[PDB]
Amino acid sequence: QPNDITFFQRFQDDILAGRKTITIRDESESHFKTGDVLRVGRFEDDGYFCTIEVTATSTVTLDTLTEKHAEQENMTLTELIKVIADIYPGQTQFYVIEFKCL
Ligand SMILES: [Ca+2]
Repeated sequence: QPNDITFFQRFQDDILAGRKTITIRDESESHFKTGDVLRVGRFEDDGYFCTIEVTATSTVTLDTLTEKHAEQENMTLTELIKVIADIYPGQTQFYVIEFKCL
């Protein structure tokens, strides 16, 4: 059973505990959609750790990321923008995937 999506393992505990319920991705992962059931692995070792159900998707830009996006990331907004500047340098167009761990 291959993984459909991966996360940095520093997110694993937040996802399993339900503290992190969205992910913000670039055009590479814009194909996920409400109702998808996805096997999730760690980015570093591809260890499966959960199956998620996508509950909502939306587009977002750097300048329209909100406090509520940050809360759903278990982050402050300033922290979230810094994460995005590191993982998606120079990018401004993103896609929000909201999910629940099954
Ligand atoms: Ca940084």
